[PDB]
Amino acid sequence: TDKLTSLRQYTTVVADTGDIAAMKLYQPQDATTNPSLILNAAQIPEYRKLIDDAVAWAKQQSNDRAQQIVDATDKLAVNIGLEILKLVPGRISTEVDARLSYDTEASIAKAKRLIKLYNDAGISNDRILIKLASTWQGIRAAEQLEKEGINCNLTLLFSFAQARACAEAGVFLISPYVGEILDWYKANTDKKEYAPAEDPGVVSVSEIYQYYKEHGYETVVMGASFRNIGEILELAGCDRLTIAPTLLKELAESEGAIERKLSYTGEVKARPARITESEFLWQHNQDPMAVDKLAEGIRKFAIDQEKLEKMIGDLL
Repeated sequence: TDKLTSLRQYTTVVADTGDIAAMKLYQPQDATTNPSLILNAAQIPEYRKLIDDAVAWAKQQSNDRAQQIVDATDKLAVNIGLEILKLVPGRISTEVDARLSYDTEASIAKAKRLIKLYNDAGISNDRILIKLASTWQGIRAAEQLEKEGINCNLTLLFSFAQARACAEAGVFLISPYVGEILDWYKANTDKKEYAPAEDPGVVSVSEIYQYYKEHGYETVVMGASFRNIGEILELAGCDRLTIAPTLLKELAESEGAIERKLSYTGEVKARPARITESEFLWQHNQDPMAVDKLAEGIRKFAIDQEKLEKMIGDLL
């Protein structure tokens, strides 16, 4: 057998790409996009139809250039999601404009707007995850959105504070990061070689998974962002794992069954009082890796948003 097939016994496999070609090749349960992958996917010549559709659609909403840019960029990301939904039986994750990350009300509105576009194309909410950065503001947006029947994927999750607050908000899914935590440690410590079980992104996701199962939380744990297949196999058992095509290819080409690494066989323990905002801020900011990587990820995705708008502006 091969390591991809073996992994699927323990973990739901999700493809982290806007490339529909990968969905046919790997046949994942779900798919995830983010603003960088939408920008990359938007630049593939074969996707020009989706852009053109998005723009034509945008042009039939308003006569305002600034608004058309918004409508077209939203619609393009949803258009990509619809193509993926034709080829995957589960969820598509679509991420809000990252410039909204510290704004709860704007994030709630933007999530409702994307849900509306998806519903207008005949997709129910049970096939969509709206992706929001796991800042306090995004977590509060998610708590409200779930109550309104909108399922969320809380992403760029780096600190335990973030993990706990997402669990207590009752979010449908978390995407705790792995590879970018490895990046931070190599960059900020002497040690630049880790065995899989000591990879600090692996440690983080493993700890979060235990805290989640230990307290009976229903939020799905989906490890995300990988540097190597060693990291993935060390997280076999994770509810879901979203994996880039390059690493899906390496798993599929690797021979030999793997063991399940991540389990919780135990009692549902009682939950603490909920973390307050002040406690969350203290605790997140105790973690210098999370301080850096949350802020950075939001910055980079906002830049991708701006580039997408520059492309769309050039087509209006």
